[PDB]
Amino acid sequence: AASIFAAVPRAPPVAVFKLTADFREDGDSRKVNLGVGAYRTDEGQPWVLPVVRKVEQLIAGDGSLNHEYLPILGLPEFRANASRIALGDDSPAIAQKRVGSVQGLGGTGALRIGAEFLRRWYNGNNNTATPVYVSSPTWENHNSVFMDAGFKDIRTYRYWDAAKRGLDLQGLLDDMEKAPEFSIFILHACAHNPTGTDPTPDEWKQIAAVMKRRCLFPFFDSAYQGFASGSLDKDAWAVRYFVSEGFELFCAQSFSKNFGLYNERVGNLSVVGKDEDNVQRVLSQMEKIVRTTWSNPPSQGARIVATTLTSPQLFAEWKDNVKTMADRVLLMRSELRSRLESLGTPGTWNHITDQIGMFSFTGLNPKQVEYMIKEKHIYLMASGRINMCGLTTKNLDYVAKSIHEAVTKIQ
Amino acid sequence: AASIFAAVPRAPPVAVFKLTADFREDGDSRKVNLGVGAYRTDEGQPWVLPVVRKVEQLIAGDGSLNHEYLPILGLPEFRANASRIALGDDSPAIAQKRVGSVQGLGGTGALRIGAEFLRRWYNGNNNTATPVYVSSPTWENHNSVFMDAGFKDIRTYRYWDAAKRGLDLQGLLDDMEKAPEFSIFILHACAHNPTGTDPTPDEWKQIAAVMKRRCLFPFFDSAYQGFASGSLDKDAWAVRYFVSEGFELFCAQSFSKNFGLYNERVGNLSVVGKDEDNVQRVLSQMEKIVRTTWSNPPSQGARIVATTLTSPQLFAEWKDNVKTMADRVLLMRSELRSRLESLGTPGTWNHITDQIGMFSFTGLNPKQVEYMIKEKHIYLMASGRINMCGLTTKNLDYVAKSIHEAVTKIQ
Ligand SMILES: *Cc1c(COP(=O)(O)O)cnc(C)c1O
Ligand SMILES: *Cc1c(COP(=O)(O)O)cnc(C)c1O
Repeated sequence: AASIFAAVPRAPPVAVFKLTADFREDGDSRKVNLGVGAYRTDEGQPWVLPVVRKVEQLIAGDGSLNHEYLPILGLPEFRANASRIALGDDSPAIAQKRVGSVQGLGGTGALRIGAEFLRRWYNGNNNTATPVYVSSPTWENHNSVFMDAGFKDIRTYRYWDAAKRGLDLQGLLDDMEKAPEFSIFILHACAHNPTGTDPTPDEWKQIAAVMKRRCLFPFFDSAYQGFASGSLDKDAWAVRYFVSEGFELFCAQSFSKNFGLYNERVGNLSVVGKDEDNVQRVLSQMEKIVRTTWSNPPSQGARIVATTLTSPQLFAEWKDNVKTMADRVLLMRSELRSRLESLGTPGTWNHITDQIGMFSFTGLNPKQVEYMIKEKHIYLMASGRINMCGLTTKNLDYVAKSIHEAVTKIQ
Repeated sequence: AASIFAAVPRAPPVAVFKLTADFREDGDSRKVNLGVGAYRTDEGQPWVLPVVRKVEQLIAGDGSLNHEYLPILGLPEFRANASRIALGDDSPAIAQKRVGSVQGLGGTGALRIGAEFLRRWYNGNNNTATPVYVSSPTWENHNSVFMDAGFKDIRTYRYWDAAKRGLDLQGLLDDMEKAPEFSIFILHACAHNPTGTDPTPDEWKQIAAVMKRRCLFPFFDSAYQGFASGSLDKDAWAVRYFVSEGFELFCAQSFSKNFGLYNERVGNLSVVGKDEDNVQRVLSQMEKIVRTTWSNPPSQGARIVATTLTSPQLFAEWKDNVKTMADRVLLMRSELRSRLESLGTPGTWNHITDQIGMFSFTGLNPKQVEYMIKEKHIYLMASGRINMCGLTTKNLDYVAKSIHEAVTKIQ
């Protein structure tokens, strides 16, 4: 008769990916992709890390590997090593056998499993009322992941100060001071998406004081370790500080960007609990959650990461590759800002060099963004967020001039 | 003090996987792993298919490949081809452009995405009361996946007849007759897990007639296409019959077993709708579901499959590899019937031979199973379910004997 799907509404496509598709089909020779948060070389091309290519060849020559199911929680070598990189080899948590790790389908999969676990066993039993706090603004998928896992009350914490083009520390702390005890806070470890604005170590200490006092739960999202500053240790400062202060916490780690393994979906969920027994019990429940979601994780991506992290020579080469990407972005920040300034572009552009990681929050309004896209063929998010990795020595002038036109002629 | 996880109970581990862990840990030299549904050669080792081996080399040498994110719904070439394999090249549904595909994390991931979709948009909006029927017995994860998706009413339809050692057609039909309109039925496409007993085509026509009249929803679970008989076309008959009968349905395909790609998590969810518009709207919603689960799927496994399916030469080789596996199972069944029979062991064993796929529902009760596990050192499911691929020309009698004992001694 009528289709059983007759009343199913058409949902719009996920914005960031649609932006990419639009860009790919555009035939204008001046096109620039500043949308999705992916790394690009100075030639504007994707970059498979040299260390990755190397491990890929190793893997392919190893006739000893098979394709049998991995354990539900994931590849052991991968899990242990991933958590070690996030927390540091000398972590008190590792020494005390207080850390558990669950392999996830990229950083998103790790966040999802963590959300699912909390909804069922944290702050009660099947308590969907625990508030979940996200930054204002934050990566779109945070809200969605938490709502799909079952949470009903998602709130925001002050973060970006548009007027000042910086961190609204006072409002952030105020929102935390008034958050009900046990509330869940989604925190970006470093390289905030989409602002690029991070708290300084001194500000992080203020944040942790409130959270400890009010028993707020720190759920870190770490998708850019290394990418931010070129240093794995500096980039993990916040996470390690919380661990050292004695918090129990979760850390969703992605290897999509730091390893350039986007399409292999490699992530890890680190669980830091009070003791060994508690983490083991958490893990046992997470195994049940994974079982009904993806059953067990894929191996290719995890094996590349595990091989790299366990070999001293490969590990050193990976660190170099990561620093190459971070340095490139630094260069682009400096270069764009300079151009904008010399062009006499209205406003202040120091946020361009103050910001960290892949993104910069430009301040462009929606009509100004439309202009960039429709007229200049420069693809960026509606929020005015730009991916600095899309910038090259060859397209810098064009982009800086386009921004100048947008601020001046669209106003 | 007092961890936030203090009261989180220790969950029992996933049975099948636990069984493999124990096995590996066991020291007895008579060790037989008759648990997990994974193929093994006559030498009792995992088998990476030759075609997979070839494609893996092909991939590794292709320098044009990159690791940029795949579209949310999956690798286009994989999507198209996978559905083609399930429905047939000449499928009118494919010709009418009324088939949609979503790449999933193994067959489990495909089932999960389908379940999440149904719960939100089928038979009303967010109608968690729609009954979901699973066979008696079935693959344990069926219940778990649907419950996790939000469904509260999971029922069973009669299936196995312990007395006749076959399909209880009358009970099954009766269960369908009494099922409320619009109920969801989880159907095994072929090689029923765990009984190995499938309806014949005429029995399938009878099942379909009742489903059609009562508007029952067919949710096919296709994890063994090519294993029930060694022929991909034979094994897909029932799904294709339903399509030809005009049904709207879902088919969750797994490539874990037929490609031996267990650890690369390659699956596909095929959606068959009344027309293109309907399938397009369904897919738009599936995109949002995938976004919050794994974001986008991994590439390795899907690339292997797509490459295989798109090359006539590789495709023919794959078909040969699949037949090798099927034939080897037929041999073991043939044989078993022999040792048991010829060796004066009581009962009717034409079920071992009438049973199709990896599993045989033996008959061993819990204690015989325990007998078999603790003294003998033959690991198998608690149900009496044996994995034929565990048998070999050199472990044979030691296993038949064992069963002879359990049916003699310990019963
Ligand atoms: C990229 C990103 C993720 C998701 O990473 P995947 O590995 O692609 O799932 C999560 N959080 C933030 C802040 C990200 O930038
Ligand atoms: C193996 C299997 C699945 C799921 O397979 P994966 O690809 O491992 O997720 C689903 N259903 C049945 C009946 C199976 O045997």
